[PDB]
This record gives sequence, C-alpha cells and structure tokens, in this order.
Amino acid sequence: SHMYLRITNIVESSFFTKFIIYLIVLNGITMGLETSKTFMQSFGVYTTLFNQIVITIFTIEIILRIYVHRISFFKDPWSLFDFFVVAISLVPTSEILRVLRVLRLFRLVTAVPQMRKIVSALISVIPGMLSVIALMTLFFYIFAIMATQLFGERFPEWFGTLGESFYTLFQVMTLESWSMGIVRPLMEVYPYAWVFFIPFIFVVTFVMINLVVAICVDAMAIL
Amino acid sequence: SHMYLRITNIVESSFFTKFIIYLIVLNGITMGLETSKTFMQSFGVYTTLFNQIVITIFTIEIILRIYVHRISFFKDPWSLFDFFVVAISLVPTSEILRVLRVLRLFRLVTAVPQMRKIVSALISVIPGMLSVIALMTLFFYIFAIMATQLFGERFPEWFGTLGESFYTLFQVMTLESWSMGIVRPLMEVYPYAWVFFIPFIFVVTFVMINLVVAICVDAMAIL
Amino acid sequence: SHMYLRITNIVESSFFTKFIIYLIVLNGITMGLETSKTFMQSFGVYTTLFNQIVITIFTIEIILRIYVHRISFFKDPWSLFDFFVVAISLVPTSEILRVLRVLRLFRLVTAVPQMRKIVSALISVIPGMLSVIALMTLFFYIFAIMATQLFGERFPEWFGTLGESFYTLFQVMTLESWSMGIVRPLMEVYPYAWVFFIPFIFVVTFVMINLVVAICVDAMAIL
Amino acid sequence: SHMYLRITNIVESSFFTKFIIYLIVLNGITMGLETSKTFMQSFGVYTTLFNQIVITIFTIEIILRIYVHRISFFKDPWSLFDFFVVAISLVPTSEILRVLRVLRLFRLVTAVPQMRKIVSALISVIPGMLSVIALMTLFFYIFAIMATQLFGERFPEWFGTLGESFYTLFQVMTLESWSMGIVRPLMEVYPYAWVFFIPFIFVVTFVMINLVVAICVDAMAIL
Repeated sequence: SHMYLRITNIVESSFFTKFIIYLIVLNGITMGLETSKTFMQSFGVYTTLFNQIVITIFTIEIILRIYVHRISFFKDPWSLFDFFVVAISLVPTSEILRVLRVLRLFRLVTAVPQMRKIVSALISVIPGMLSVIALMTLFFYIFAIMATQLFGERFPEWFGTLGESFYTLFQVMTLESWSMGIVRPLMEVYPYAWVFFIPFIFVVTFVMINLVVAICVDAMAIL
Repeated sequence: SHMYLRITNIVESSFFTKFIIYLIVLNGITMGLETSKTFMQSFGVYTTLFNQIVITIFTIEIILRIYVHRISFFKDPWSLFDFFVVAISLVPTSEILRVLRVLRLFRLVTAVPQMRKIVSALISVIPGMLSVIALMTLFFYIFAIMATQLFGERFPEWFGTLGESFYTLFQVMTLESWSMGIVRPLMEVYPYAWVFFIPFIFVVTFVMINLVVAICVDAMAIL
Repeated sequence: SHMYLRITNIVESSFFTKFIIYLIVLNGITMGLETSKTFMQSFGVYTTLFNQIVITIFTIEIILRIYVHRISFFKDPWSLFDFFVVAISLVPTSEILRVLRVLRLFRLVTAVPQMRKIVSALISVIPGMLSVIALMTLFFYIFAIMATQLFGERFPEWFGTLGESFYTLFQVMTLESWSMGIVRPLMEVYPYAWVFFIPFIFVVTFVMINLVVAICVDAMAIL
Repeated sequence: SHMYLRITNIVESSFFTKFIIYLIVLNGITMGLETSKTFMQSFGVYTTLFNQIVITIFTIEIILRIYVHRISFFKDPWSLFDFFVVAISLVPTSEILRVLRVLRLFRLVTAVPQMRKIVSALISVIPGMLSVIALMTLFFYIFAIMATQLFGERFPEWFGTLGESFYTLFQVMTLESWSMGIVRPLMEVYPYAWVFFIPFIFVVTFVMINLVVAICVDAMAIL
C-alpha cells in the first residue's frame, strides 16, 4: 500500500478533477464542431486524434479510479455511468454507438457536484411515483389493445399494431393534433370514436397532473 | 354453516388471490397477442379456448365470492366492478362487447391493493369538484348553443349541431388547432369570431386550472 | 307599507325562488331544442310563445324584486346581471341580441347559491392579479407594435395590423402552431425571427404561470 | 452645491415624475398610431416631430438624473435601462434600431413603482434556477448534436445544423406538432426515431415542470 497511496493523492487531487473537467468542456466544444461539415473537411484529422486522445485519458482515469476505490467504485452510480460512457466510446465505429459517444458530455453533470444535487433530487423522487406510472402504463396497454382492434383495420398507420396504438395514444395524451389530426378523421368512419378518446383524455391528462404534482413536491421538499 | 366455512377458507386464501392474479397477467399478455394477425392465424384456437377457460374460472370465483360475502359483496365497488366485467365477457360475440372484454385487465387494479389506494384517492377527490364540473358543463352548454346558431349554417362540420359545437368547444379548450384550424377559418366569414373564442379560452382554460389545483391538492392531502 | 309586506312574502318565498329556477331549467332545455331545425319546423310556435311567456314572468319577477329591494337591488351584482339579461332579451330581433338571449341561462348560477360561491371566489381573486395583467398587456402591446412593423409588410394576415399582431401573439402565447404555422414560415424571409419569438415565449408563457399560480392560490385560500 | 440643490428639487419632483409618465403614455399611444399607414400618410410629420421632441425631453431627463444621482445612477438597473433605451433611440435610422425604439415604452414599468415590484420579484427568482437552466441547456446541446448527425442528412430543414436541431428540439419541448409534424415524418425513414424523442419529451417536459414550480414558489414567497 505504498504506490497505492501515491495514485490516491493524484486521483483525489483538485488538479486532477479540474483537469478532467477541462477536457470534458473542450471535448464538448469539439463534438459540436464535428457538426460543421465545413469545419470537418479541414480539421477532421486534428479532431479525430483529439477524440482518440481524450478517450485514452478518460480510460486511464477510470482505471486509476478503480484502483483507488476498488469495490466502492461500482457501488457509485456516478462512476458506473462514467464507466459505461467510456466503454461505449471505446468500441470502434464498426454504427449508432458512434453517436452515443456524445453521452460522455453528461460527465459534466457527474464531474460537477453543483449538478449532481439536481439530478439526484429528481431521480430519488421517481420510486415514489413508480406506482402511478404502472397505473398509466396498464391504462395505456388496455386502451392500446382496444384501439388496435377498434380502428386498426381502417387506420393502420395510427392503430394497425399495438405499438402503433401505443404511439398514437401517447400523442393524444400530449394533446398534439388529437382532434384535427386523429379523432376527426376517425369520426368520418366511426362517428362515436369520441366516446373512446374524450374519456381517455380526461383520465390520462388528469392522472398526469397528479403524477406531475407528486413528483414536483417530493423534489421541492427534498431540496 | 359447515361447507360455508370451507369455501370461505378457500376464497380468503393467499393462494386463491395469487392464483387469480396469475391468470389476469396471463390473460393480459394473451389479449395483447390476439393483436397480432400473424400470431392469431396460428394460435387462435389455443387462445380462444384459454379465453373460454379463464372466464369460467373467473365466473366460479365470483360465485364463490358471493356465497362467502353475501350482501357485503354488492356493497363493495371493487367487487361490483369485477362482477360487471365478467358479465360483459359472458355475453357472446353476437359486437363491441367483444372489445369491452379487455376491461377485465383492470381487475389487476382491483386484485392488487397497492393499486386500489391510488384509484380510490382519485375517485374520492371527485365529489368535491362536482360543483365546478357543473359550472363548466353549464358554460359549455350556453356557448355550444350560441356557436351552433352563430356559425353552424356556414360551418356545419364544427358547429352544425349542439353536439358538434360541444365537440369543437372541447377541442378549443384543449387549445388544439384552435386558431389555425378553427378561428382563423371562421374569421374569413365572421371577422369578430375572436370576441367569442378568446373570452371562452380565458374563462375555461383558467377555470380548468382551478379544477386542476383543487383535485390535485385533495388527493395530495388524502395521501 | 301594507301591500309591500305582501309582495315581500311572495318574493322572499321558497316557492317563488324554486318556481323561477324551474323555468330557467325548462327554458334551458327549450333553448337547446331550438337548435334542431327538425324540431323547430314542427314546434317553433309552441317554443316562441313559451319564450315570450318566460320572459314576461322574468320581467314581472325583476319588477317585484325591485319594489321589495329598492336601491339595495342595484347594489347587488347578481341582480344587476339578472336585470341586464332580461333587458337584452326584451329588445326584439330587430340581430346578435337574439343570440345573447341565451345568456339568461347563467341565471342558474345566480339563482343557485351553491354556484355563486364558486363564481364569487373566482371573481374576487382577479383584482389582486390586475397588476400582472397590465404587465402582460403592456408586453403584448410593445411586441404587437414591433411585429407589425417587423413582419406585416410581407405577412399581412398575421401581422399587417396592430390587432392582427395582437391576435397572432396571443396564438403564439397559447403555443398553438407557433413554429410550424408561424415562425418557420417567417424564417424563410426573416431568418432571425426566432430571436423575437423565443424570448417572447419564455417571458409570456412563464409570466402566465405566475399569473396562474397567484390566481389559483387566492381562490384556494378563500375557500 | 447651490444649483445642484435646485435641479435636485426639480428631478425629485412629483410633477417631474408625473410629467415623464404623461409623455410615456402619450408616446405609447403615438407609437401605435404610427402602425396605421392611413394615419401616417396624413400625420407622419406631426408624429415624427413629436418623436424627436419626446426623445430630447427624455435626454434632458437622463442628464439631470445623472447630475443629481452621480455614480448611484449607474448602480441602479432601472436607470441603466432608461439610459440604454434612449441611447438606442438616439442613434438615427441609418435599420432594426428604428424598431427597438419602442422598447422605451417599458419605461412605464420603470417609472411606475407598482410595476417594478412585479418585475423585480420575477428577476430575483431567476438566479436560483440558473442551475436547472444549465442542466437543460446541456441536455439540449447533447441532444442537438445527436439529432444533427442522426437525422440532418435526410432532414436538413429540421436537423441539418446544430442551431436547426436546437430550434426543432425547442419546438418538440413545447410539444407543438411534435408527432404529426416531425416524428411521424422521421419514422418513414428512421422507424426507431421515437426511441430518441419520447425520452427527450419525458425528461425535458418534466424537468421544465420542476423549473416551473421552483420559479413559481420563490416569487410567491418573496411577495
């Protein structure tokens, strides 16, 4: 436990932490410049090396963190996250993982404590509401089944499939185009379709308000 | 009261209750597979028998529950529900009742106590707001009448009928396409239509917020 | 003050009040049947006489109420209302007043005390918020002027006039079609229009939430 | 400090303040009449001189305020504002500044204390939420980058550029046309696009509710 104390004083360093945060902001700026095709045509090599650099440094960092923290590291969600977001980035382009790499910019939430407080407030609120979520999901499922067989033969895009009915009922819940776009069309064939979707909007768009209030009191009380 | 005590120990059984819940989840999965026309073409018989099985078991269950609970059974809303949702399912396809059968999946709310607490909180909130509901319904009715005769001759789809005006005013209340889709069209013929619908949106979409707050405090206080 | 005590015991009667309420509900049903052109072609005379009857009875009622209550009658808003809604109905069809007659169905709010409590709660909340209203109205006016001259030459339907800009900014505030319908079109000519409407949506749709909370706490505290 | 006390009694005058407010309301009315092309063709000269008058008086006023208040003037935000909104108006039409001149009507908020209380309540709430804002902005940025490269090749108008993806994600957050207008189109090419936008709507449209509650409690508690 001689060298172990040496890398512990490096890992626990105020410089080390600040150095990591400096790269995250740098890489975040860089990942937004990779958006410009103009910029990329002239600096893709400069950037792709910088991308391969920052990921090695982030890999060294994780390995150090593991030696210093041992099994306590995997008890930490913020570290588990940091782990999975460099592992994703470690797998080569051989093609959607190339896009998930930008999730590493969320380390700026992990690495910055002022941010963790907010996320953790929000995430801890959720298990209390897990029961209302299962009510609405059961409610969606019961109605998604009904709508599939109530309107999916004549309206396949919106209701031809359980998942399609799930998606459309979600859209109705957000109220987006629910009447002009969906229910008025359905009423040219099924004049009583409003007996299905008006009760659905009452229940769901009012249960949601409770789910809203509940979540947004627990977080208020915690902080 | 000798055999009565025997079926009471069966009905009140932890196994019995758990056995019923196991079927509900099974049937719920099954009722979602009946959505796939692919799956149905190959397993419709397997499923339709399973449907006829689960409904007999649910019928036996209700009859037992009635012998055990006698008139206390019909004093129980959760049991009245369970009753009406197997009766609906008992009537054959001879054709919308075939769809209402899936309402039996809501027994998963009845059979699971962790769920009843949430529903019952919500339902008990409602009688307090019944007075605001009757205000808005009177408000809709007074304005539905006005709009029918104010714009139903030139705009029959939206306002040609009391019920059509009711439906459109409900759509305006949710604010969906209210201007681009309804009021701007009306203003090509009736340039002052906004004197009707802007006050309607103020009142209704602000009374609704009160109805929202009221309901979503009573439920918060009850729990 | 001999006959005065006689009509006071009639006006203050539980029968009298209940008799008036009976007509309001009757007339309300009748005013909804006048919506059906089918019904009207066969019963217009029956109804139009019934309309002329109920309005005479309502006129007698108001005159009695005035003799009994004298100047206290005009100190009462609920009576002032009842007054103006039979006066409107008194003016003949010689043509929008024919439609405002249905406002008499709001006497069902006046005549029923269980309803007055709710309305009066809401109306008393308003003077406290009158200051935030004047902020938003000043805000609309300042931006309605800007948008008229910022986009009314190339977009006359939405912004060619102060009032047209007022109407469109109100639509943007409700968020209805604000991007697909208005700002994306504007950005084909004015690529920076989003510098105008995104700050406008922030401020207004967030001030509104305060105006919402304020109103919907005062009413909650009053009741 | 002899003449200094003279202009201090003028600046601090109840007449002086009231005289300034009288012009603001006058100019505000006038700036709305400059909207009418009819009115302008006949009274542009009358108005443009009145505009050049009011701005000189407002300039004299600011100079007096500076002599009286010295460095305390620039410590005052309400005065800094008044300063910058006459300076903007001082620069000639030589062309968007011609439109920003109407921002001087906001002096009616500055000059009227009943209004400052409301604005200042709102503005002081904001620094507490500055941390949640930076979360959502980081969240937008991470997703704006993803969407640009996830859909900007086949959907350039909505996602071809970081800023375009920023604008569209803002539109999705307000929920305007999010499904009919954006995600359903995307799903004709990218059938799993809903795996991107449904989680985005959950997080953002629920974090926003917290940002809403937080802001609209601080302001409620302050007042």
